[PDB]
Amino acid sequence: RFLKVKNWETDVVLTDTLHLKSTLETGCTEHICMGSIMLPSVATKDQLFPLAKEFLDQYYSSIKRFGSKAHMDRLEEVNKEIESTSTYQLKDTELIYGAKHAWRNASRCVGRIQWSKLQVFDARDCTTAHGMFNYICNHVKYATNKGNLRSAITIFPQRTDGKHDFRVWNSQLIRYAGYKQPDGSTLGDPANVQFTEICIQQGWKAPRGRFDVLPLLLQANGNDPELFQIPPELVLEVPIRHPKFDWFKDLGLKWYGLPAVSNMLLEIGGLEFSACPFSGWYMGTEIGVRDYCDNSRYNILEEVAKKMDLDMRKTSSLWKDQALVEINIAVLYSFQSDKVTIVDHHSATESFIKHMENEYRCRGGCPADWVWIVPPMSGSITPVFHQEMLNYRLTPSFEYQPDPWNTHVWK
Ligand code: HEM
Ligand SMILES: CNCc1cncc(-c2cc(C)cc(N)n2)c1
Ligand SMILES: C[C@H](O)[C@H](O)[C@H]1CNc2nc(N)[nH]c(=O)c2N1
Ligand SMILES: [Zn+2]
Repeated sequence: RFLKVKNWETDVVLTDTLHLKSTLETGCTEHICMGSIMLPSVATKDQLFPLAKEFLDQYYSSIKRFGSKAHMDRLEEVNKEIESTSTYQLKDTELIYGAKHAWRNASRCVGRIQWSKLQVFDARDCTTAHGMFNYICNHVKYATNKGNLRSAITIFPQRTDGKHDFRVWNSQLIRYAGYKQPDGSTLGDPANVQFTEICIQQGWKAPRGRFDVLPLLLQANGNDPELFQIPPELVLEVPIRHPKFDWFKDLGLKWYGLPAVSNMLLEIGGLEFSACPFSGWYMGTEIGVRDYCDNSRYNILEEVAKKMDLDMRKTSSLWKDQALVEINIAVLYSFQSDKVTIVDHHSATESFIKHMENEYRCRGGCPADWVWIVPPMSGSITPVFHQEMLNYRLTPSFEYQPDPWNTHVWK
């Protein structure tokens, strides 16, 4: 009931009691484990006060004023507003606390050592998609900070009825376009081929190339979404060159500096923020391994093996592995030489072990998804591979949510 997690590289053990505060369900049962299932499984007023109370209790606990006068009054105050409105509004302080802890609780995030350094942009006074575009542009410019990337989150108005939803239809604020081809293949990013087509459906004029930044599709107050182009001076990009292979430039690769997830749902005190784009900085492997070498993404192991002079006939020549490493030395070196913040998977996973230590000490645990924390290359030479991790669902949290075009009642 007060479980132990072991590290099998250092023999360090830590005791988790934080999982006791866990509320939501994981997908696993006593007889089945779903730890590798990617996305395992209107809100009313009865359900809403426990969530408000549970959240307010931990917020007031956090400012070292649990159960004080200000707490019990805000408790009463929010209850009265859940009577009056069948919902309620967060204080600016509560919104920042909730957002920061939604990140802190993100068990799939290897970057949470930074969780308390999050810039929260309150966009709950937004009303149109144009306002969203403007808030998002300010977010992009801020979080980029000329390459000295700064983590940030912009929080659009909370869901009310359900048919009035603020949504960023993009899965990330900055993604490259994906166009299928007349010969059945794909240019750009195959992940975004549907979304690239939805933008064309809503009128986007596509410069059908590779690294064509997509336009924002922003839905405000449940209205049909509208297209907006992020001013290209706001989209910082890193040309990928290798520090050894001067044929790397001829590959002609580049990636954007700002990883900014825009399709998830922020839950705070039972309130649901359907549009809450949030950004940090990249870990090299996200670009160099997944974005570039996933079979259904850019799929570049092909050419990088070629220009390196590698035996590609035999599977066991590990030509794939060898070209994969050069690609990630190149992503890293390109970002570093440009002063664009990036972290390598060794430094990032070392910090997460350190972060885990701090969480178990001053918090009693750290929910963690091994399947997602372990980097997608060189897993066992990073320390998180050898670290047992308990996964559980704390709130405030970031949740997945349906793609908007599957759910939206158009017009
Ligand atoms: C500051 C530097 C950060 C680093 C190095 C980092 C690193 C990562 C990485 C590598 C992933 C895996 C993404 C994937 O494999 O698709 C991830 C997931 C995630 N990150 Fe962090 N991140 C950072 C900032 C943030 C911030 C600012 C937030 C929220 C405020 C956040 C919340 C999340 C969430 C919710 C996920 C899992 C959702 C998903 O992508 O499926 N991260 N992070
Ligand atoms: C399913 N996850 C989507 C995704 C794709 N690319 C990048 C990220 C990401 C997001 C953030 C905040 C930081 C980071 N270092 N990376 C998330
Ligand atoms: C099947 C498996 O759950 C799925 O491929 C997961 C594995 N671990 C991952 N880990 C990260 N960081 N990102 C991912 O997209 C995935 N995909
Ligand atoms: Zn399990």
